[PDB]
Amino acid sequence: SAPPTLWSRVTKFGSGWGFWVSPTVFITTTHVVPTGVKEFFGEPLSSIAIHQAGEFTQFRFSKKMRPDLTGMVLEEGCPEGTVCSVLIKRDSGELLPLAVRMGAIASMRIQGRLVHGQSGMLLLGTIPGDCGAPYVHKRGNDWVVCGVHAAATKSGNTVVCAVQ
Amino acid sequence: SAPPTLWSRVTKFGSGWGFWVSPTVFITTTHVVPTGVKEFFGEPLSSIAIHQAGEFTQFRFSKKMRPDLTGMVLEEGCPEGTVCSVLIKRDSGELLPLAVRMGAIASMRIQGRLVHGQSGMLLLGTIPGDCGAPYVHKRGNDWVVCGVHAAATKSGNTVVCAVQ
Ligand SMILES: CCOC(=O)CC[C@H](C[C@@H]1CCNC1=O)NC(=O)[C@@H](CC(=O)[C@@H](NC(=O)c1cc(C)on1)C(C)C)Cc1ccc(F)cc1
Ligand SMILES: CCOC(=O)CC[C@H](C[C@@H]1CCNC1=O)NC(=O)[C@@H](CC(=O)[C@@H](NC(=O)c1cc(C)on1)C(C)C)Cc1ccc(F)cc1
Repeated sequence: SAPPTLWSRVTKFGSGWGFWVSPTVFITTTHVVPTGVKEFFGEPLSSIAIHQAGEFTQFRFSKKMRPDLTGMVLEEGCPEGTVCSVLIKRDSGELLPLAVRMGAIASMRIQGRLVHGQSGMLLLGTIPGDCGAPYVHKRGNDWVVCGVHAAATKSGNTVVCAVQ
Repeated sequence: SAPPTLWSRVTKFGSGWGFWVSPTVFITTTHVVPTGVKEFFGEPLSSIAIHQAGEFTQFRFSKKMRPDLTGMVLEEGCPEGTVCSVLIKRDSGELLPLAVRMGAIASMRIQGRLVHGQSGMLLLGTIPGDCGAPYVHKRGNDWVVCGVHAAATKSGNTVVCAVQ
């Protein structure tokens, strides 16, 4: 089970969620980012370092936004067969950790866009507001984040996280 | 260390917090409850059974609001000497559990009103926005909630939870 502090990194953002990797680094999927705004979390966009590609968006703020957190390891996906937890927060406050057996890392075309992602099989599914939720796993003594929720098939049995 | 599901019961409400004891029962303190609203969590006030006893307020909703939750043990305070955790969330999303060594249950005047509460000694103090946070402890294998945060002395050393 993921520690409470790890869940506390999952933050409402735009039309979904994002995740604090460190006091200054926030990750989410590109579709949930709000547009037509001049600030994120009260910080002007010109003050934020941004890397956005393949449906993965990373922000690095110029001040400590979550000084309570330790910077954790972000990896580009995980080994095939890893069982990740998708840390889904629902608007009720429910915490819904979904177990996913991860498959291949690949570039895919989803609704006409290039996603650099990893597919996995859900072990009762994700919904539109869940985009941005982190995929995490425990390696030895440390938690690792390796993607953010981006898509699922119509049946709902398969999910895709964007990776960086 | 409280599990994530226990933290997920801590819910922003009014000027502070409240706590889901069960899918239908929500507790908070009287001073946190907002006036001039027509709804709580989308439910009209007239559809909720609201019980106020001194500084303790409980809502019983007529629909399942948190059907993910099991109903837990709500006790009228705890044994003297128990070290509780007060499950405080701060505005950033930071989790700030505070340890409190509990003292006596009593009827005490706080700002002119006789409150049924349990005092304790904090072991980085509490702030106005923390009212309604739950006082919890683990008894054997089960977590127990025994009050909600209501007050603190000017010095900050003594806290009071309202009990029912
Ligand atoms: C701002 C709008 O976007 C959002 O709402 C983000 C939240 C939802 C979450 C989905 C929503 C439902 N269940 C879920 O888990 N995501 C999407 O809708 C994505 C599309 C799908 O999930 C589709 N899946 C595939 O095409 C698909 C193909 C494969 C493989 O896996 N999924 C449909 C389920 C809509 C949006 C998207 C489009 C192009 C991309 F580059 C990347 C993403
Ligand atoms: C609208 C106000 O609502 C709120 O903000 C609720 C949150 C704060 C949290 C305090 C705020 C600061 N640090 C804290 O932890 N609570 C209070 O302010 C309470 C008053 C006190 O804390 C006072 N304490 C005592 O009198 C007192 C006596 C003993 C014993 O312990 N505390 C003062 C700290 C203001 C409000 C109250 C009044 C009459 C009652 F029936 C019962 C409660």
